[PDB]
Amino acid sequence: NAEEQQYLNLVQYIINHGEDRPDRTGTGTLSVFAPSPLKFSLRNKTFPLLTTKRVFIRGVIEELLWFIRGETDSLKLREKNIHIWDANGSREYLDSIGLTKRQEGDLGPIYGFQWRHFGAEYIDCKTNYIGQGVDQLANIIQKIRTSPYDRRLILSAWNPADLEKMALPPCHMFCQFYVHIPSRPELSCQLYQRSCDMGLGVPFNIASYALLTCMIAHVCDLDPGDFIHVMGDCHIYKDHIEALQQQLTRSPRPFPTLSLNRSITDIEDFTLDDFNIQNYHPYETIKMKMSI
Amino acid sequence: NAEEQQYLNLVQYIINHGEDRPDRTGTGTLSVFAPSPLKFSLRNKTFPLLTTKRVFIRGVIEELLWFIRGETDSLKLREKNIHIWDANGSREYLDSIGLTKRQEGDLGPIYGFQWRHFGAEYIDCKTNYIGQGVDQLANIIQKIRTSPYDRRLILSAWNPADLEKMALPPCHMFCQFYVHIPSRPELSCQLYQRSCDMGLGVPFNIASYALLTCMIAHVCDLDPGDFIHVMGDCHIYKDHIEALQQQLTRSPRPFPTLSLNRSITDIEDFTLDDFNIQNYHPYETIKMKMSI
Ligand SMILES: C#CCN(Cc1ccc2[nH]c(N)nc(=O)c2c1)c1ccc(C(=O)N[C@H](CCC(=O)O)C(=O)O)cc1
Ligand SMILES: O=c1ccn([C@H]2C[C@H](O)[C@@H](COP(=O)(O)O)O2)c(=O)[nH]1
Ligand SMILES: O=c1ccn([C@H]2C[C@H](O)[C@@H](COP(=O)(O)O)O2)c(=O)[nH]1
Repeated sequence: NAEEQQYLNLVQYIINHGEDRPDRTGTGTLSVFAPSPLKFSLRNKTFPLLTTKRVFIRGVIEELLWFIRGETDSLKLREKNIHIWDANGSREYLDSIGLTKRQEGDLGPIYGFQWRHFGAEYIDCKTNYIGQGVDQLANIIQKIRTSPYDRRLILSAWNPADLEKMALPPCHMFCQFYVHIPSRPELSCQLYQRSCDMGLGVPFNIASYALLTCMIAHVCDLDPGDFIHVMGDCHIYKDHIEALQQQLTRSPRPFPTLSLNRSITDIEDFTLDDFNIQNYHPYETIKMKMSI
Repeated sequence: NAEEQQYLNLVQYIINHGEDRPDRTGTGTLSVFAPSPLKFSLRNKTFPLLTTKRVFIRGVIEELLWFIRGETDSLKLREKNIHIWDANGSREYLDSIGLTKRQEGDLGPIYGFQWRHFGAEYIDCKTNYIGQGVDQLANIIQKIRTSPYDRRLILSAWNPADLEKMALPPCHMFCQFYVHIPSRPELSCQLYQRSCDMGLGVPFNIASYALLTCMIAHVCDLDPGDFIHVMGDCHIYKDHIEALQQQLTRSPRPFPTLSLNRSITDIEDFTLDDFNIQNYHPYETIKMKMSI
């Protein structure tokens, strides 16, 4: 796209200029710190769903809703045919990180929970946290309506006071919304990702947050502006270096568009069905492994 | 410089592509959201202390130590003759924001307190919080000491659960550290600043974090790498426009240098005299009016 390309070039930079870092998850990876952020116009309904490799947008949409509901149980993504949180939730893994009395499938006070109940005291993923902690999302929405120029529209998942309790620390830790009014519309979003996995990570989150912006934009009666991905520890797994170059030689197809609704009116009232993506023409999928 | 010059461009870019916006503090501005982050090298003892305008380095130093100590009382900073917090702590401001039962000078759970006592239950800037909350700064130094390639070296002041109790929401909300070991050194730092005042702010913060970075690198035996300033709502106050083209025309003098200590080894044991800044050759100073 020149959008997705800009991303590809980064997939090459981290390769021809990456850094050999011994990885804690125990794996060989190349990495670059704080490279130049990736921008994606969200205009004309365009949705930045990378074409150079089938992205699991089905899990993306499903996981975002899981986030907004403030749910922290992987079992719920399992009940919907999504196993992206099975590992960091395996009874085995919980133990490795000391969470032994924590029941399986309970990811701790991750993303969503912080999004809607920040300060709230976490205690089991099956409890109802209505009224507890601070609801960033609701606030963000409320503000954008009230006074849209606010410079404090911050959605975060990074709670240092609740880290150990988490099955995995907030990877994409927070984002700041901004709305430029014409000379009203243009809801932009710049998020900060501390650790970025270009192969499976970045793409998924690009779409993940592009929707977020679209959803919140939609509900606030705004147009999505652009989306800029800011990354810190950007990295690539060696066991994929080759499975990235063949991709790099691939020509990026134009991004599809996203059509929200049929007057869905709540944000907390979105369903897999209320999201419509048209003209997605990606290349042949590639089984992406990883590490933990 | 081209370091400072890059900054200068950004200042003109805002003037040319800036957006007329109603400022909350009250007075008019021009803002650009998500501009390309400024990088500054700390390589070879260089210190990004802008030269096209005298910078309150002393203000900068005293305030960092103040931060580190986890102090939240402006009065302290006043006993040292700094007045940068006298406003947002004035009796008149506190009430405008509702903290009508807050004794003047009590900024609340801001930067410092969050850095060393995050989870802690703040209450009165004269109380002893020793061992309360999460001591991010301490945990960061430590992880860097043990496992330096940690993708989780985050220091943040943004606590959604405390924002109201604060005299002002964190501006330079957070930063992640990263260390590139050779074939060890390089302690680079990337901070996200939701609201950047290219006028006074940014410059002051480039120094503020440039030092924090050096300082920590110092106690970890590492050498600094570079500094990356990422910014959200980057802007300018009209009442300083004409006041900028004048500066936009000055030729940036090369940055001075920073040599820390005499083996100060803790980050908790620093003082003005431990900071020697060789070769700071800025142009005369420019009186700029804030905006509460
Ligand atoms: C960064 C930061 C923290 N801050 C705090 C802080 C608090 C409220 C604000 N409010 C507004 N409207 N804009 C700001 O940028 C701002 C900054 C100077 C004062 C304060 C901060 C100054 O006066 N700096 C001197 C000039 C005056 C002097 O010599 O004393 C300088 O030259 O640096 C930064 C710089
Ligand atoms: O949305 C996500 C979630 C996880 N990760 C990756 C980043 C790192 O490779 C590892 C997390 O590292 P630490 O939690 O140890 O910091 O998982 C991503 O890239 N994107
Ligand atoms: O280091 C700093 C401290 C904050 N400010 C400014 C930014 C805004 O001018 C104001 C904060 O705007 P609010 O989001 O608080 O309204 O304080 C800076 O630019 N730099």
